[PDB]
Formats: sequence, structure tokens, C-alpha cells
Amino acid sequence: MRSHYCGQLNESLDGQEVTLCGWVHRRRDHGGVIFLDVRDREGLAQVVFDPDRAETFAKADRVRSEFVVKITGKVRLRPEGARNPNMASGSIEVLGYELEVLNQAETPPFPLDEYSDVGEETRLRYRFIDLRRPEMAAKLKLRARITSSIRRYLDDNGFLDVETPILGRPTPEGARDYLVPSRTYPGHFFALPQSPQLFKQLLMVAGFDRYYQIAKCFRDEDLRADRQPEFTQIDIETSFLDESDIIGITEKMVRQLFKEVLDVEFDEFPHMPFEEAMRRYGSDKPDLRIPLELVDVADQLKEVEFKVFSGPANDPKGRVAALRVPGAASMPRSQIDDYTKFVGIYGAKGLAYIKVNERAKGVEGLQSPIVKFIPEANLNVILDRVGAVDGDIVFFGADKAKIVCDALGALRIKVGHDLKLLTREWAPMWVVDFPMFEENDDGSLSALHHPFTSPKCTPAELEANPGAALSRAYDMVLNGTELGGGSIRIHDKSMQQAVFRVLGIDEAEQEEKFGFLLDALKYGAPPHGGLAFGLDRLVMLMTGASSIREVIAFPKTQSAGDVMTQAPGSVDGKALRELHIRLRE
Amino acid sequence: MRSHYCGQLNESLDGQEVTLCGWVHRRRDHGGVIFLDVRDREGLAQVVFDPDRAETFAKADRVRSEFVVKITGKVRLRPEGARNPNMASGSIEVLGYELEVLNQAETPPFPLDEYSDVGEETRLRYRFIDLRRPEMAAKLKLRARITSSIRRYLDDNGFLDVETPILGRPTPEGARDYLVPSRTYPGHFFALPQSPQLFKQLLMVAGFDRYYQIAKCFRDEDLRADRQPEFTQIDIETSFLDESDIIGITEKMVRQLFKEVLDVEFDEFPHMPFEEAMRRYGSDKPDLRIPLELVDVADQLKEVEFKVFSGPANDPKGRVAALRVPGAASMPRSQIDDYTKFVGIYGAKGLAYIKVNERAKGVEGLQSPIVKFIPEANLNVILDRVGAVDGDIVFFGADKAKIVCDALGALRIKVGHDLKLLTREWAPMWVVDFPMFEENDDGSLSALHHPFTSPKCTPAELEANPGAALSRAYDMVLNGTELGGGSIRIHDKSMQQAVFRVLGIDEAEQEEKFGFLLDALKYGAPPHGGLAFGLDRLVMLMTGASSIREVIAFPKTQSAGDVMTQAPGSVDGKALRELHIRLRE
RNA sequence: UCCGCGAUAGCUCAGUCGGUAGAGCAAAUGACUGUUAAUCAUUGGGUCCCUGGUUCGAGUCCAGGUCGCGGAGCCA
RNA sequence: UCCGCGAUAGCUCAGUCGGUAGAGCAAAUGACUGUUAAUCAUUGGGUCCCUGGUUCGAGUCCAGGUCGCGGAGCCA
Ligand SMILES: N[C@@H](CC(=O)O)C(=O)O
Ligand SMILES: N[C@@H](CC(=O)O)C(=O)O
Repeated sequence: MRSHYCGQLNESLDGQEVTLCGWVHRRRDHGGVIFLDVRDREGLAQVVFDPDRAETFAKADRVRSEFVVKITGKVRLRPEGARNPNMASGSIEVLGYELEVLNQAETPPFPLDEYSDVGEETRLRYRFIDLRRPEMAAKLKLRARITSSIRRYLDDNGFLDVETPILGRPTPEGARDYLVPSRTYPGHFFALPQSPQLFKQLLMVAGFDRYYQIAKCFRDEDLRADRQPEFTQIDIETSFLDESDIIGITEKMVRQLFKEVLDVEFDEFPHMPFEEAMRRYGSDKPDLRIPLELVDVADQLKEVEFKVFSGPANDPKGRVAALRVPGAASMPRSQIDDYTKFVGIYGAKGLAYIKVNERAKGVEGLQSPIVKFIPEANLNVILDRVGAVDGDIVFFGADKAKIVCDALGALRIKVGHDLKLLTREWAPMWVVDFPMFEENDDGSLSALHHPFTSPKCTPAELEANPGAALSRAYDMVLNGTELGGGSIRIHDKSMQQAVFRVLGIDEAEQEEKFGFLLDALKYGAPPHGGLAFGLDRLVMLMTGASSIREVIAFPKTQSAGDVMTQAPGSVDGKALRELHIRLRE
Repeated sequence: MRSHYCGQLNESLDGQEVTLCGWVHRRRDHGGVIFLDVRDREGLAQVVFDPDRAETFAKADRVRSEFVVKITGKVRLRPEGARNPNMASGSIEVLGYELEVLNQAETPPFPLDEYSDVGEETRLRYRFIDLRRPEMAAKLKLRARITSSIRRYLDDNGFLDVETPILGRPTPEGARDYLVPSRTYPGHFFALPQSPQLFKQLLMVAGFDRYYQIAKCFRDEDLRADRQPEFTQIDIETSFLDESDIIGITEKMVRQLFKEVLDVEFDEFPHMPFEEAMRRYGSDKPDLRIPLELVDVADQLKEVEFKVFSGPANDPKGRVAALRVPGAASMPRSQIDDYTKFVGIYGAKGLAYIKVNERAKGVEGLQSPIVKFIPEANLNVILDRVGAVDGDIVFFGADKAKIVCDALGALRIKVGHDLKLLTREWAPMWVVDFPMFEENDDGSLSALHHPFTSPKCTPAELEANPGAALSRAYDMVLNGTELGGGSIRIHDKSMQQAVFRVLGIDEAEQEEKFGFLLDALKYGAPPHGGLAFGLDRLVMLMTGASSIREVIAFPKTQSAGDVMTQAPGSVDGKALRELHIRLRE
């Protein structure tokens, strides 16, 4: 039916006649000559109409925006003073022999025009015309191209595209599970998976050497800019491989992927320990595009008159880190206050600062209310260590380790972006050597990866001082965002029971919830380790998108609702009763 | 860590030493020589041990079934009288230099041996060792290879791998939807999709010319041998194409797929109308491997003494079809009774028959209680038309059209398999020219495809006598099973509202449930049509599997439960209350 | 919801007439240099799906219930 | 659950001091042979998120509620 795509009309097609189908982007009427910009998946082309055939002209005057039309005409090499740079087929035209309106179109709620600041609620309510926009279309086509490349790579390296079930068993240890009432088992529920974890491990026990799957995952947690309740994840699991082999394969994949699509190269991936990343960046996912760095300085603030410093400086559970931000002594007190509230949202009691103006003048030349409570010597070697000179300002996080790490960690990236201090485009890295556990506002512990992660120690050295236990885990970080990660799994069962005990799971749940896991571990489980990628975030980075919603066909709002389909919706009492449940108002 | 896979040890590797990791399939102990059959993803190999290195021997005597071991040895060209035909590396051996037990294994509940009639409940409860069996593994690897080929094809033809959301809006027209309580919208529910239908259509409106997706689909309906509650489906949708183009592309895909994997060719796909398929096979999915055929014969039974024949023979709403099954006059009355009950389960009041023994002897020579109520002439031309001779038997379905179609339709395939009358291996075909609607035990109508299917007539000729309306639908059938199908969609909105009205959906639901559809249709929807494949059934056919559960990693039971993970399970009252619901006992 | 079949050792299953528990395989131990579904011997192993009822007595009979398989309904 | 920002024509938004509704764009109509974000003119277009309360009077003020965005909690 169609001869060629509009956005694929080259100069070589001159003289030839073409039949193209598509939408009417915009129409320009001069009376004696009518212009149409016809759009399809490949781009836009221009069709011109003269009244020598007044019927086609009549079918050109009635045509409005976003009409679905089929045009047959001749490819005319357009004049030199009429060539369009933006249009890929802008050095060419089509004289319209015959036009047909395949379908009419009502006026599009928002324009598909250059720089129209719609308007995300409206773009989501009419997502089916929002994706008409070449930008969105390019993003989605890019996502498809990406998954194409990844699938190709993983297939070429002996991985098996295996599907794992969505309807699974509900357990109360991981993230909040979406529940599905069972019609056949009243009082029981299915649960949507956060990850095909247990299943992929079983597939390793099953003898499949290498498994991969681009799988749907579901978390009933609240949303954020890079977090959706329903997210697609690139699952990978292998047998008889250590962490070096795994990070090797996955890194190789990411490199090949970035070279196939964006055609970029990454030099090398720095392996950074968790401790270091927390020490000098205050984040488990450092943004290495920002040269700003946290520097410990509490060693010089032990016997100082200022008490909010010497407090945690002598407290082993906390620290006092400094943060030099350059040329910013000229900061208005307004901005300082904004930053103090900002570090406030992460738990910081306040935000001490030192404005450096003249270091040659000693204590004076250092504008700050704090400069009085700190001796000149300590002060000077602090400014020396932090690398500050005239014009800079040094912020201070002095509190519990977690608090200063989080507050200065976030302040770092914030003032990093606010001053545009990004030093490179792509900053890939590996965060390695994690702790095995962490405590959550309470004596309760939780694995910072997942309870199936292999510890470095033995099952005896684990239930004794679990805090000194390291995990065989590893995360991949790109431009401050977590591309993904994984770990080497437990296969000793005894060990698995050890970490299950230390996490508060007694043998009741061990048998009832994770019984099949222990079983599979006892019936000959091989050394296996894996990794997962957040496909959504990956595409968000590769496109350069602001939000995850920009790289998802039909995303959801912060309340996990879809404005286009009005989901979630109401269900009649019949189907509700059939699932053996009642509501409550 | 591993040098080579066990099942990839060729003769060329002779002399070379290899390190292979895997499971211990079975062990044979002769005392002075120990034999191990080591298995991995590629197959089995044999490792031999002599006591000249008694430590490795000690690590060979302790080893039992399904132990996870790593063996380093030398590839020895085994003697001629010891070569194994079944084993791919059976003309070779490995003398074990050093062995290491990577992990021990408890005795496998069922054996992984040749012809052990386990035992599907046990195979499902321990699915992680069931998939160790080379057969299951081969099935899954085949499935992966299939999806690989399909993805490759569709990608090569300008289709876009786009993901559609799982959490959608609940509607009460299609199949029973699985519901998901909303934590943020109390009293409202999400619903798992039966198909990405509306979404794929929106993606057609969105300007993406060609879309495909291997998507998860969910139906809360009871199960069968080829029906699961959670099934994977190959979704396809295109714009600006008619049914001929679509059936062309999809058929081309299936051909290429069958040639890439099984390396078979299909001659041509016969296009059979719905009416014909129902007339001479009594099924919308004919098994063309069975030469047995239904033949209308009611025209000869108008004024006959037998009343169960002449009843429906004069009734326009019903018919009298005959079914000749050859050489089966020798059938025991037991088998006849079994068949009568069998056609009984499909609504047939009974099952009249004629045993043909001697046609030269006239009415006698025809053993039957019915032969008395039917004149000799009519009888004889019936036997002539049905093609019966001495030794054959002719069954009769005389009832309402639906009843005889279903009962004889099923009897046909049953006696087709029971007598092994399969004439070819692959019988591909297209069933085309469906009716638009059908009534369900009630004045209520339902589209036999789906309410978005394009009718052949106009929106006026549709609300008037809807029974004379044909759909632009098409199904692909292989060996009697439905591989899939699709149709050309509605884009007139007026038409969509017409079929929505005739299906009992008032403008209330039209606005509330399918509002976004009508909207998208009004804002410039192109002529689009699509198709979907049941990937599960496809793999079931290509493998030659008995059940769908054989080609699914972790399938479910007839009550939609998983015996391995004990799903569905119970959830604590906290998470239950958080989703704003209560149970009832 | 309906029809039909089924549940006994780790696995496949027999178990009569209602009379108080068996085989093969597997496992553990033993012997053996060439088997490849190794052979051979010794030994261990029971919530007869659950719950009740009739019996002096229940794997066996009755009733209800649970689970697994095929089908009908259902599967736009 | 908490912090912050936000809702006015189809779209982007102004709306003062509480005084009874506006712009640009879009649409419909008109003119024009060369524009490419065409130009120009005429005309149409309001559930000021919802619900109440104070006022002679509410887009404006108060209270509760709904929705959308960023973040905290949360996200094994
Ligand atoms: N599924 C894990 C990663 C893995 O175990 O591979 C996660 O999402 O953190
Ligand atoms: N999704 C439809 C087929 C299609 O519309 O393509 C079905 O399952 O019957």
C-alpha cells in the first residue's frame, strides 16, 4: 500500500513517483499553492499542491492536523532557496498527484510543535498522541535497539532466555509485594515478584549453566523520579564463576552495548570499595563526574572550643567531614540557608561553614561565626587539607557517621550540579566489598544486598559478630545512578540457614517460605553467582532523559495510577465475592 | 575454571588434558577401577579412575549421585569394545588426575534414569532436579532458540519490541481478570492483562508502524492440558496493511522459524472458511492429519420413519451429519458405548450407527437397530455418499447444528487418533471468514474474536441483523491446535460504538471503561490490524510435548497452584489491612 | 459448578473375602580392573492423603474434606 | 505517614487590595503561488480541582478532601 516512508525520501528518488501513508503534521495554505508536512515513523516530508488538479486540491484544503492520509505523487527535487535543514528529506518535495483521507482527526489537545511546554499530566492522559512526537518515538526505538543489542550479546555468550512465573508466593521479608486473591484457594494470595531471584538460582541448580531474562518486576513501594512500581529488569545468573568473571562479562556487555548504540567507549571501570565510596563521596553510588570530595578532618577538632565539632570528633560512632566548594565565598546567605535546610532533610542538625577571603590575614579574612571557636593552627591545616584558597567556602558535616555521610553525600551532588562542575560525560565504576548486614533504626538486621548473598566468612564466624562480615556483592554505577548489580550466592544451606537465623527468620518461615530453597541447596547446588540491570534506568541514562517515565511506553503516576486508563478502577461485587474478600470504608 | 563441557569432548581433544565441572549422573564401582558419568548442559562424559593415585580414588569412592564436582584429567581415546553410542562423547574417556567435590548432594527423590515413570506431582515439587533431565533441558533450550528466531525475524522486518504495562484497569467483558488491590486507591483494583490489545492499538495510533512483543498474559480461568492461567504470547500489530499482507508476514515468520529450528517446510497453507470447517470437520480448528470427514446427509432423511433423524432433518436450525470410520464394523459394543458416552459429554442425545458387512445383500448385511426405520434406497445412497463399503461403520449425529458439530467434531478427532489415521506430520492452515458475533445460551451476544474486530459491513448494516455480519478475522491452525490469530481492527469509532452497543455495553461503560479507546480513535487512528501467537502451544507442538507444562519452566496445577513454592500462600493481617480489604470464611 | 480417574516405603506400584504391611528400584554396608541402566550379597526404610462413623477388628466399608490428572462449563 | 511546590479557555499561563474573567498559542471562517513554527484579518471558547464555611460580595480568605511533580520514610 505504501511505497516509501516520508523520512526516507532521498535525492536519488528524484523523478520516481511514490505513494506514502502517514499523518498530517502541519498544513500551510497559500491559496494557489498548498503545503503539507506528512509524518511517519521515519520522519517528515513535504507534499506540494497546485490547483491544476482541483479535486486533489479540494482534498488538500479540507485536510487538517493529524489527519491520517495516503498520498501518491512525484518526487520533485525542490529549489535551492526552499531546502529545509531540519527535515531529513528537506532537500526534496513531492508534487501531489492524488490524495486520500484514510481517516479524519479531531484537533490534538496539545500541539506536537517545537518547544511547547506541555504538561506531563496532559501528555500522559493522551499518551497515544504524545508518542507521536519524534523525541518520544526516538526514545522508545532506542530502548528496543538496546534490548536488541543486549539480547544479542547474552545469546552469543551461551545464556538461556528462560521465563520465570509472575504469580508466586507472598513473603514478608523483601519489598512490599503486590497481592493477587486466589479464586481457587480462598484466603490465600499470589504475589508479583520483585525479581526472579529464587527461580534463577533454581535454574542454576537445574544444570543450566548460564541464564538470562528480560523480566517484569513489581514493588508496591512509593515512587520517585527513577522508581516505578512496575519496572523491567535484565536478569542474569551463572554457575561455576567468581565475581571477577561475572563483573568481566557484564562490563563487556555494557561496553559492547554502548558501542553498538551510542558508539562510546569507557576507558576502564574503577573498582571502589564501599568504605572508600562512603568516606570520600558519602554514597554507595558515587557520581564521579563531580570532583567535589568529602574529607575527614575530625582528627584536628578533638580539643577544640566549638562543641558541635568536638562532640562527634571524639565520638567513635560519628565523624566530622569537610567539603570545599570553590569560588563560592561569594554565596548569598539565602543560598547558604537553602543548603542548610537541604542537609536538614537528611538529618543534619545544621551546616557550619567557612568563607575564605584572605588566608594571608590569618583568622580575619575568614568570615564565619565558627572561626572564633577554632584555633588558628587547626583552622589553617584544615583549609590546607581540604585544598581551600581565597574565594572558596568550606561546609562541615559533624555528626553521626550515617548522618554526615548522607547529608554531605547529597550536598556534594547538589552543589555539584548547581555550579555545573561535571568533568566528564560518562563516569562508569564498580562498587565492591560491601558489608553483609546493616541495622535498621532497631536491633533488627537486614542484608544490604539480599539474604542469599555469599558472606566472606564461615557460618560460625557469621552468627558471631555479623557486623564484621563482608558480602561477595558488587554494584555497577554510572553517572551516580545504580545501573544494577548482583553477588555470588550461598550454596552451603548451613550458611543460608545461618543468615536466615541472623535475620530473624526462624525455622518456621525457613521451612514454610523458603523451604524449596533449602531443599534445592541440599540436592546438589553448584557455585553460582548473578547480577541484574535496571533496564529503565539504563535507557534513561543512554537517552539522556530526565525521568524514567520518558523511557516507558505507558508509565504510572506517583500514586501508582494511570491517568489515561483510569487504573486502578472499581470491580463489581460479583467478581469481588468470587475471590472471597470484602472491602472496608 | 572449566576447560570444556562434558558433552563437547570430541576425538580431536585426544592427548589434551581438560578440566570440567558438573554433576555426577551415575557412578559404577568395580573396586580396582572407578567409573563416573559427569553431566553438564551439553551432555555426559566418562571419567575413569585407577588406584595409582589413591587420594583421587578416595575422592571417587565417597562421591555419590548428583554430587557437584570439578574434575581435571586427560582425554583418553577409549578402547573399541568400550565405546558408547548413546553418549555424544562416548568414543572418548577422561583419566581422572584430580577430583574435587565442589558440593555434596542428598539422594535425588526420583531417579534421573532411563524410563522411570515419575510422576508429575513429584517432578513439579522438585522441578529444580526435574529440569536436570536432558529431555526437559532440551525442551527449554528449544523454547529459547525459538523465541530467538522469532525475535530475529520480527526485528529484521521493522517491528518494534515495545513493553506494555501489566497493572491495568479491571473490566468485566473479557475473560476473568486477576485482581490486584491498590494500597494508594482503596476500593480500587489493578487487573492483569489477557493481552496487550488496547495498548498495541494505541501504539498503532501513536505512529509506530510495526509493533511486536513477547508478553506475559493472565486469565483467571480454569486450566486444561494446553491452557495455563499464566501464558506467554507473541503479540504483533501493524498499520496500513490488509489481512492478506498480515497473514503473509506471519506465515512467512512461521515458515522461517520451522526451517531454522526443526528444518521442515510446509508446502502451502490452505485457507478454509469458517462455514466449511464447521461443515466437514465440526471445528474452527481442523486437524487436517485426520482424513475422516463429516458429511451432510439430512437431505435424504426428510420423510423417513426414524424420528430422531427426520426430526432435525426438517429442522432448519439443526442437521444430520454422517461419519464413516473404515474397517471398524468389527468394533465391540463396548467401544460403541464408550463413544456414545463420549459424544454424550458434548450434548448428543445418543449415537446412531450402521455396521456395514455385506452391501450386496441389501438391507440385511447392514447390522443395526436403525436399518429397519430407513428405506433401502435412501440407505444405499447414504452409504454411497459417505463412501462406506464392507467392513466400515457409519456414525450419525442428528441434532441441533451446534450439538452435532461439536459431538461429531470431537468424535472425529478421537476415532482419528484411536485408529492412528494420521496422514501427515504437519498440517498447517488458515481459518478465515468468521462470523462477527455469536449468542451464548441467552439473547446476549459476544464477538467470537474480540469487540475491536472490524466487521465487513457498515455501522448501520451491523446493528441491523448482526448475525449476517462477517468479521475481518483470521486464525492459524496447526495439527488441530490453534497456533494463534488476529484481525483487522476498527478505526471508525462510530463502528466501535456500534459493536459496543450491540454487545450490551452502554455509553456509561463506553466512557468509563473504554473511553481512552474511543478518544484515540477520534484523534486520528490509522487502518491497523494484528495477530497473536500462543508461544506455549507453539513450543508444545514443535517439541512434540504432551502437555503445555512440559515446555514451561515452572508451570501450575489445575487449581492454579504451584506445588514447589506452595503458592498461593497466606499473608499476615497487616499487609492485608494495608490494602484495605477483609477475608471471609 | 459438573463428569470421570487417582492418592500405600524415597520412586513406580500389588494388596484377595474387612483379620493387623509386600515386591521391583533406590539408599547404606560388602566383594570385584572395563563397566557404560554394571553384576552380586547383607541391612535399614510405612502419618496406607486428612477427618470422623460402622464394626471385636478398616489400607479395605460409609460420610465429609484436601490434593493431583483428563474433560464439560468457562477460555472477549 | 512526613516536607515542599502546583491546579484558571483545548494548550502554556497572568489575574493586584476580596469587587463579579484576560493575554499568547490553538481552533472555525476569510485573503494570498513557495512557505517550511508561514503571514494577516474576523469570530467562537470558562465546573477558576472538589466540597463546605466567613462575608453584602471568594479565582482571591479559612477548613476538609481529590489529583499532579520533587524529596524524606520506604525501595531484601
Ligand atoms: N535481584 C537483585 C540483584 C541480583 O540478585 O542479581 C536486586 O534487585 O537487587
Ligand atoms: N489478543 C487476541 C488476538 C489479537 O487481537 O491479536 C487473542 O488473544 O485472541
